[PDB]
Amino acid sequence: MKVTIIGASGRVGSATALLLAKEPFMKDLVLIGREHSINKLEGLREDIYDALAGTRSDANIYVESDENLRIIDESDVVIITSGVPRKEGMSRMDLAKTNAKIVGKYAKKIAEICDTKIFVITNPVDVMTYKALVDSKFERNQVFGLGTHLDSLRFKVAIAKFFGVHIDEVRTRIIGEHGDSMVPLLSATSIGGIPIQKFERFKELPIDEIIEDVKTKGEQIIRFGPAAAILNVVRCIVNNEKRLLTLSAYVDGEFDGIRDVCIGVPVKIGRDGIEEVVSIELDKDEIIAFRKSAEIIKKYCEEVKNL
Amino acid sequence: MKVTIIGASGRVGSATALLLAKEPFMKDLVLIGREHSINKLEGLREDIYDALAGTRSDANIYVESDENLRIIDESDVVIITSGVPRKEGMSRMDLAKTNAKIVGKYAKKIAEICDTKIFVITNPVDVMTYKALVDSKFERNQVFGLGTHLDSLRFKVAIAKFFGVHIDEVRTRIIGEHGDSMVPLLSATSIGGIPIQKFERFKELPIDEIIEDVKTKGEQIIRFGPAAAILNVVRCIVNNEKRLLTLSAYVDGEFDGIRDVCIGVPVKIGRDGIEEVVSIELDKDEIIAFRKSAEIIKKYCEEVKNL
Ligand SMILES: NC(=O)c1ccc[n+]([C@@H]2O[C@H](COP(=O)([O-])OP(=O)(O)OC[C@@H]3O[C@@H](n4cnc5c(N)ncnc54)[C@H](OP(=O)(O)O)[C@@H]3O)[C@@H](O)[C@H]2O)c1
Ligand SMILES: NC(=O)c1ccc[n+]([C@@H]2O[C@H](COP(=O)([O-])OP(=O)(O)OC[C@@H]3O[C@@H](n4cnc5c(N)ncnc54)[C@H](OP(=O)(O)O)[C@@H]3O)[C@@H](O)[C@H]2O)c1
Repeated sequence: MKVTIIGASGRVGSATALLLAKEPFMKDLVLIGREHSINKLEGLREDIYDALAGTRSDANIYVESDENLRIIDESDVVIITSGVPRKEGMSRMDLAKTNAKIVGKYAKKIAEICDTKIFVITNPVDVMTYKALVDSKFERNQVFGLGTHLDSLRFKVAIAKFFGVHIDEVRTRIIGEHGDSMVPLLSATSIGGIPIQKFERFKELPIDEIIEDVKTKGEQIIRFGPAAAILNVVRCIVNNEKRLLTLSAYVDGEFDGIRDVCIGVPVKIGRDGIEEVVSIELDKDEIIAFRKSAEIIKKYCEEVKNL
Repeated sequence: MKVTIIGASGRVGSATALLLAKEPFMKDLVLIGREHSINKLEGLREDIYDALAGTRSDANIYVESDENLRIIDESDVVIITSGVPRKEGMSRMDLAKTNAKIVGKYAKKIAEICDTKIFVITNPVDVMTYKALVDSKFERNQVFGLGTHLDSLRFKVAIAKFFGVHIDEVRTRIIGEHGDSMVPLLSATSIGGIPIQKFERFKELPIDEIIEDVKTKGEQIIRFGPAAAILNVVRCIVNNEKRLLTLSAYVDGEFDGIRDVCIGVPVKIGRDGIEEVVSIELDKDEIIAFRKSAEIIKKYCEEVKNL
């Protein structure tokens, strides 16, 4: 497999690089950064080679600037983590427009070289995925974003802890915006396969407290972080696993009254990327909240669309 | 951990012995058989020691006849696999009474030595678990049987195959008798956490064909067999995992209109054995079928109770 990471010089990009390099299916790993980052990337490559020393890995690591993307040709997946993180003093719209220009430029440049899958990590992820889809002109199954995948895993841990059951027995998910308008799907939450609604303890679940925790600490490491979540999706693709993850994907009516937007939703993932957006009936409160979330995201998409 | 297997000279007993010996938590493994089986058991112990050669395992393997069970003292769990298998030409009642005398004698002899947990594998498992509970006079959380645990795993594989999703995304179970009166719990079957009823494909699920397969091939190896299923439960106990498996356990009203019988049911398993029988509302057809199944089992229990 060949993977390119644009934004490898950053925190999440460098962590992801280290994890991917250790994978048996990894053949060619391309690390892209701006010209002023080459020295740092060369340092990262040496660190990776040291970590791989002793093993029989035959993976090649490349370091290149973003001036000429010829090197990304034939990549199975291109991960974009370039972008300015949560600014201490700025609005989400300024963040959206600022990163829209970064992700959009890379999406357009990638498409000039080859057809491939784009995995967007830069925030606001749902909006950046949409912008990447628009500027690349790729098919809807080829562009997606981390979305609420890690948020849903965090929620899983919280529920398992509350019921006192093994983590494996809990399957849940959060859809919508990877932000304050996320929607926990209690109608699609099972414990040992049993609907969570069928437990008397469900009545005492601190849903509000738990969600508050996911909204503010959702991108933090779980005592497993963003890097591990990204590897999870990459493995699902190269191994054609067919899992029903929750990622930022393009929707066009799968959920009545929701179209022309990218937003966290259940999808079946495989070697062909988003092989399908799984549409199911939601409960009254969930659909209302989901529409609300989609409306918030649609506004940002409309504002960065032409940038 | 210390485990005793009574019936280790048999097919499932010997396979289980081999698997358990390789576990890191295994300290003392006791193999019990009738006097005429000692040579075969000594041969099995040599085979196990050969398999363990090269590793740094510090497990001790003991071979003893069933004349003096002093050796089982302090066992964390005693697995009983002794019994006559499905006779080519005989009724289930004859099988029940015949094995009732075997399992019951061992349950009584074990209780004379120490208090411990008894894991019953001999068929009819639901009836043999009940007989072991009655003759040992142990608490209801200390005696249980494999039940429909492996049947439920087989059902899981069939459903995952039909929907074309990763095995991990499917959680289901079958309750009732480990026999022809088993009851698949579609109301407690989720795909990616989503109720199976919410999929359009659910309408075309060959439930009848699949169940027929589980009823006749349920004890066969899955391309994972009985031995692996037993290790699964043992690991759940020693590691206090808190999984919601489906085992043969004593029920006393957890499911309205069902008591004084051992039958496959959802239970939370931990270091203390059956820490609780999970009672939940079943759909109309499931409860009717479950009561039917319990009535069939109750008849056998009443007939072997005093043996
Ligand atoms: N969804 C999630 O779970 C999640 C988690 C963590 C982070 N993120 C997001 O992903 C992005 C990166 O996070 P981070 O913590 O890794 O930040 P960061 O490490 O401090 O830096 C990211 C890095 O951003 C690139 N960059 C910055 N401005 C650029 C520009 N104008 N043009 C091209 N590249 C530019 C950098 O390139 P140079 O070094 O070349 O300047 C560098 O690769 C952020 O938008 C953040 O919100 C999302
Ligand atoms: N629930 C499941 O998934 C499952 C799967 C497989 C088997 N089983 C059940 O477990 C039992 C064993 O199966 P199997 O295939 O292992 O049969 P088997 O191998 O051919 O023999 C079992 C062995 O049974 C013992 N035994 C037989 N008659 C005995 C008696 N009168 N007193 C004491 N021990 C006696 C044997 O002792 P000696 O060698 O000392 O004579 C020996 O340990 C059967 O009842 C079978 O139905 C259940």
